[PDB]
Amino acid sequence: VKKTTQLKQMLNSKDLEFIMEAHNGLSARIVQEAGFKGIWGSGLSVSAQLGVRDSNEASWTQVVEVLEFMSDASDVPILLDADTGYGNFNNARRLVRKLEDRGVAGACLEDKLFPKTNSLHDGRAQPLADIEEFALKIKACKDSQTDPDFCIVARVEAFIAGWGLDEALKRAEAYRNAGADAILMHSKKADPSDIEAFMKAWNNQGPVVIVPTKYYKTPTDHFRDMGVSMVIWANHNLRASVSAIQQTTKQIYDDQSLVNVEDKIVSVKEIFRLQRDDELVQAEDKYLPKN
Amino acid sequence: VKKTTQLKQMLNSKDLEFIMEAHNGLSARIVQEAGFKGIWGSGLSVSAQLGVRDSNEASWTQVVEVLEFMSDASDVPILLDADTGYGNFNNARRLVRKLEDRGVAGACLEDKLFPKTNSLHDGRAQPLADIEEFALKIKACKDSQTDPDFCIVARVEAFIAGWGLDEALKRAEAYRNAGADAILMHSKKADPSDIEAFMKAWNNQGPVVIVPTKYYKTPTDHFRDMGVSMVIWANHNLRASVSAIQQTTKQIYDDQSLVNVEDKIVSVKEIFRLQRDDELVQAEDKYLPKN
Amino acid sequence: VKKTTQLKQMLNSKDLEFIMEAHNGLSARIVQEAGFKGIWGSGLSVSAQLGVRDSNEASWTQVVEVLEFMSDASDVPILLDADTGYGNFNNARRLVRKLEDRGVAGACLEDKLFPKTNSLHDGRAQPLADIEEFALKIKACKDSQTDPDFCIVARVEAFIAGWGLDEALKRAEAYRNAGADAILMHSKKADPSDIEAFMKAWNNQGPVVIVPTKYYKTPTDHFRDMGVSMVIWANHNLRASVSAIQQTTKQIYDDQSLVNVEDKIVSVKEIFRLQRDDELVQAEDKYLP
Amino acid sequence: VKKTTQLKQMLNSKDLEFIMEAHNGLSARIVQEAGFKGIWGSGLSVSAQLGVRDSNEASWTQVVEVLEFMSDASDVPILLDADTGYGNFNNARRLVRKLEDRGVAGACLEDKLFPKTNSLHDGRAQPLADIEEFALKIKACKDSQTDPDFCIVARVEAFIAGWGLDEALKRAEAYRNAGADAILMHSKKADPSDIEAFMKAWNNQGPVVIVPTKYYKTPTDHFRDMGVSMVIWANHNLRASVSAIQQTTKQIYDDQSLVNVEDKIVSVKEIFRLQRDDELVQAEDKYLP
Ligand SMILES: O=C([O-])C(=O)[O-]
Ligand SMILES: O=C([O-])C(=O)[O-]
Ligand SMILES: O=C([O-])C(=O)[O-]
Ligand SMILES: O=C([O-])C(=O)[O-]
Ligand SMILES: [Mg+2]
Ligand SMILES: [Mg+2]
Ligand SMILES: [Mg+2]
Ligand SMILES: [Mg+2]
Repeated sequence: VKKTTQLKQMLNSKDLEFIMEAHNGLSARIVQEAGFKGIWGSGLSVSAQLGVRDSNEASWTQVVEVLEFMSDASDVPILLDADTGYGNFNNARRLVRKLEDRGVAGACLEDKLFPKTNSLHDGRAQPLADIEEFALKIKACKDSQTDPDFCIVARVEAFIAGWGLDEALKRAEAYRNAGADAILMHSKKADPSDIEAFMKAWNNQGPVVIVPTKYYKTPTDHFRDMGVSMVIWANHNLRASVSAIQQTTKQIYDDQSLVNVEDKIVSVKEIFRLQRDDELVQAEDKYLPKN
Repeated sequence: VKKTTQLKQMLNSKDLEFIMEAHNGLSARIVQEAGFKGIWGSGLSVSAQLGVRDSNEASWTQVVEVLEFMSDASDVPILLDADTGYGNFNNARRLVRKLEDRGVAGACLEDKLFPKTNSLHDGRAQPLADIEEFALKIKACKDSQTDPDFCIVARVEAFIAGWGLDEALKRAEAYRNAGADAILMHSKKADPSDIEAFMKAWNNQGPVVIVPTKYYKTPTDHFRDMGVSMVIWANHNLRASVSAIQQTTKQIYDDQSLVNVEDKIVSVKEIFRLQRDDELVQAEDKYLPKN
Repeated sequence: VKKTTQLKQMLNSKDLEFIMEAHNGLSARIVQEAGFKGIWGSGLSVSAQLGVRDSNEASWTQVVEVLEFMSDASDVPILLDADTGYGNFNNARRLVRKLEDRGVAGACLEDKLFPKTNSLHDGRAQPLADIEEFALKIKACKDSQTDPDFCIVARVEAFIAGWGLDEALKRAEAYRNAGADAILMHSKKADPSDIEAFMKAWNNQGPVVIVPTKYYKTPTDHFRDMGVSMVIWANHNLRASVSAIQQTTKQIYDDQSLVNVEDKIVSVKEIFRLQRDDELVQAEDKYLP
Repeated sequence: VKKTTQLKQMLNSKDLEFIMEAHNGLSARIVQEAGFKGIWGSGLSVSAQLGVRDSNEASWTQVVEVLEFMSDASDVPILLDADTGYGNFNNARRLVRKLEDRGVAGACLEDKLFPKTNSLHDGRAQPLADIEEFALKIKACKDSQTDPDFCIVARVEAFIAGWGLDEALKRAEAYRNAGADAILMHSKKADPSDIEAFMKAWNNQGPVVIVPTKYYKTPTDHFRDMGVSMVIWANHNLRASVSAIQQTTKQIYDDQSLVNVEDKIVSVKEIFRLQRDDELVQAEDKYLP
């Protein structure tokens, strides 16, 4: 069934669902083959892989293109981390159109200003979007959809910006009232206190998504206990990939030889396998003169 | 000094030089920080990361764009693996122009047909380009350069295609006579016999580059002994990166928790560090109203 | 209604249908407003507007992005002139999937080699693709489409390459048998004799498309009499735009004033209307708090 | 000679210089052939030709790729109309580095918010950027260029936004002090009174650029008398091209024939000449074995 429908069911299941980050077509295929039911198109990981910062440096179409290759390499839905929507309601609704066309399942937008600053920094400025304004941006995206199953997740940055539960709840309520398919409540505390607080006051008004990067020590069953609908593992493949490349590059640099890595890395045939080279081999058998 | 000049010196040093593969801006930065003096813009790794095959599926401008992000993230030269030049002499000379503009240091072109098939496959067809034709393609690229230090490496695929030393030498001689900055002699044997054979007959007519992926057991000092000018570690960061992502994704998938990977992967701050987030922090200090 | 279907109906209709060249989003929208039921995404015109040659210099993705903007600005189908398919069957089938996703209604592939040379050149070598290979490339595109109505037009360049009816017919038959939704029979003659001979020998095996650029004085009812399914007006909007820009630029350059061009060009409000600025105005009243 | 230098000489010259709007590689090459010494990479015209609005819908990289093709097709400098810089100082400085790499000679940034609205609209809100912030954005672009001759033009939208000379002058002075190579003072009046008043109060602090679109009946020598350094013909080639396409399409649509357009548009050989096909012919004799 449609990737959009797959993601919507997930956001709406009372069951706790999990999406894993991917940041390129290769990693999207890997996450798929692992069994994950959804993919998180991480804004940080996509910017990082390109070698730029997570501050809207690469253009929205450069992001979308990375996402197109990812969509093509995967059968499970991708929820794009669309930052603040790359501009106003009009830039956001144009983004949704391009997203739908590429097979991307949903877009997550955070209530800050363009260009944004990664939520994980401390001390940095985290100005928030006006509430009525942001809600209308959420509504324009929903209003503008062609496929009714496409998802719009509204990310509340109130705790991240030093505001309280009061603000967090007003904005979550507003975004939900504007048609958001789920609310992503964010927090950068090493514990889940902001989340516990929010979930308690929310009174299960709608599905809630969380990103436990900072409070990763919290047992997952606690999230189930709170009634969270989905958890996003945000940037670990990007992070694992950097450890590997630094370790590998240093070893080859030091040895001036491949002997100490050849057996610690996937083979060339595994690469060809993940690129689905065999399919092409079938196709050439069928579409090229035998002689 | 120019990245082009840096690469040219390397190809011309009698000293054995080493370039390491990178396939995105993040990995190009990592290879740089490791001490490598050059980067191999692997056609396989760039296609693989995008989730496609190494058969000219992504367009040449999609490849060039990945390469632009890589160039921007690095101070050392990048030698692009330009497949067969993405078409005829005209498609190749247009490519050189775009390459020079992006700060890419050189392009390597192999003597096969567009679209190509990865040299590492066995049994697959590996038709070779006509010799006079290919040589003229090499000359048009050199002829068409603006920066005289830009490098054109001619990759001979004769051994790869099942031909002998005789063919390999005629084509190497032709490509060198056409102005190539070095000849990349290829082989997929688990030993360096084709290379030993070629080096013996070449009589050090010009610089020779090799890719020891398949005969990786050969001691590097043997290459020095043969008078090889450069060695290319072709696809190991891509390969290390896939092992890491598969391992990481499987662990999180199984645990439904981050506990068993958080300490096995680079931190978020290391990510911010490789994106040079601090530079931006300086810049905002300088270009944004304090209040 | 659906673009691929609209284009497939036109190729299959008994009546002579017409599509007009557009080369950017603006020209596609003008073509639609004029009433044309389809657009020819001219390779010559897309390459020319970019300032490059009709020699596969711009990549296939740069062509596809121009086409995406064109598709976004129109409701009628666009038939892309996809040269030789930008490489082999695999390059063609990847292109078909991207075109379907961007809303393009079909692709037209010609039986020459990558990179190609424009058909209108006199004396330029026009090496033809092997018949079997090209027919397998057509079948590949057909086998790979996900919209059953997406069309694939196979263009025969035999007459263009200096060959005869024999070659042209063998080629057209192979491609049709491969599954082409229509055959584009090409000729650079100032008369329609190559087309007449082909139409006679064809026995109406399937829909035929033609491009009267060089034999334009031929009365259009004659094409109808021949059973021709579609005519393409191939590069006239591009050519008209160059005349217009060349004139306006010269005028302003000479006068160092706009007084003599201001009354001869459309108003800025017309540009806004063509850009659909009123739709933004309506969205802004809903969504700008 | 070098494009950035050529553009910097024009801004600094005492004489009234002129640049003409181009919106794609083809129009840039025509503009150059006409003799113009520089090109205005119009935001309105680039967006319009794509079929989208002048509201930062196309991304900044899509605009930059149109500009790259334009730059590749011309020897004279292009001044890009870069709207508000496509975001904050960081988005502007990244854009400057890409423009330098693609051969673009300079950027023109206006003191409004991202995403912007075209200045010519009547009644549309035109919220201005904070003076200090915008001045720091200009300084950032200046601090970040690697070619010292690359130009940065700061556009003052005060009059456009409904403000007075006071606001317009404070803004122009801040930006100039920030390092702008020239100030573009804008007005949508049918007369040049806003420009006259500004020029009087300016005391020739630095080069001023103007865009006479709405006050075009003003005699050009009057701008010279005012000490104006450069005039931009902002959207006339785009507007001329729409008139031409609209006419040609209608004609062909009505006639279902090319006989009445064939004699009114440039030849296919002219398109080849503009594409520089003869250069390919010369390369093919050297390099095609
Ligand atoms: O960018 C990301 O991964 C995020 O915001 O979670
Ligand atoms: O693509 C590659 O890495 C190669 O050819 O070595
Ligand atoms: O490019 C074109 O317009 C053609 O081939 O007809
Ligand atoms: O977009 C344009 O042409 C302008 O602002 O002048
Ligand atoms: Mg993010
Ligand atoms: Mg390769
Ligand atoms: Mg064509
Ligand atoms: Mg503008």
